[PDB]
Amino acid sequence: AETNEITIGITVTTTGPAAALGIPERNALEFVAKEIGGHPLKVIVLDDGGDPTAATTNARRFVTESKADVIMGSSVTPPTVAVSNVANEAQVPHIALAPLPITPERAKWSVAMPQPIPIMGKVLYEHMKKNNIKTVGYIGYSDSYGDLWFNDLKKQGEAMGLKIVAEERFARPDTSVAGQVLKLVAANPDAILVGASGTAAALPQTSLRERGYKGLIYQTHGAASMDFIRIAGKSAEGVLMASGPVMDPEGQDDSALTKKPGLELNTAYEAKYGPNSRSQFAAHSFDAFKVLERVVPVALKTAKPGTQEFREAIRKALVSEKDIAASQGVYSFTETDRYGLDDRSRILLTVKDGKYVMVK
Ligand SMILES: O=C(O)/C=C/c1ccc(O)c(O)c1
Repeated sequence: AETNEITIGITVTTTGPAAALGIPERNALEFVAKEIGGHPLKVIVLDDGGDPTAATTNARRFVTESKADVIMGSSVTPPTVAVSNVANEAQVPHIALAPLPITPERAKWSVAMPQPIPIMGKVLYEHMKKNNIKTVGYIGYSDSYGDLWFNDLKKQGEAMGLKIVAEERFARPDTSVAGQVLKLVAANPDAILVGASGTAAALPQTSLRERGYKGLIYQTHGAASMDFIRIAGKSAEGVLMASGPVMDPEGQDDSALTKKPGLELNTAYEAKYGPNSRSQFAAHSFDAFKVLERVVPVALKTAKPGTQEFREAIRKALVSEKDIAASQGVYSFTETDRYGLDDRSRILLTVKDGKYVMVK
């Protein structure tokens, strides 16, 4: 088994609540390379509905039925963890499209495109300090994503002089967070960090304001699309939100390596879907292909697509190829840094009169 095409399996969430993340990821595939080194790319896209069991099945199908050289996904963290388990057992390179906890068992075959939590937390906690915030409450998912954030707030947050005074959790599918909001408003912190994503991110935003909270609200990069503003409406005003720089390529210097790729994606996306349809999420799948454009030609020098040797050559190329410019950042993976990002990979956003504005 050795082939002319390079086979890429993608599992993303295009049904259910997390479709707010996976649909732009799928849509961005219209604008990525169709061939690398003259080899056509065979891209198989499967929905997982956000479910780790479905993601596990899809990922294994890509290995066994499709003989994939690279697997990508998923849209949210629990199925992403599942994909990483399969990829590490099968020895297939995996580009994660949601943040996930890198452990030793996942590090060999997995890299991640979204900004790591600590890089995003740093920009949020610094703004807190600069705005005279001393006490902070947290509301987030009762799963690995909500844990990543809470654990960072506690470690980074306390170390630069923030006090956590309240912690509440909710489940992704929950339609109400009334109970949690009552306890947060009762604690009355200066600021609240919401550890959520997509549509669910807007539920604490609206409930907190409707319940009369008047402190600062901070949101994570999981919330970084126009849909958050659509859902939260006036309650989104003054929110502070971590995002990738693809949200504002126009505001970047021509010397930013992120600028040309951001403009390429946004011009394509917004030509089809309209002004200000850009998102954090479209950029991740687009950027995964930018990485492949760098690493696949290296692997082609020494190995045939469809072979374990090719999979191994991609794995080694991910670490040997430095400074891969993409829309969301400049990636330099190492054997221990599976995200490969630095300060060029984030900006801080606020919302003013219903639009995103960069906090300068
Ligand atoms: O819901 C989650 O599990 C996290 C989702 C998430 C968070 C940050 C990103 O950049 C992204 O594409 C997805």
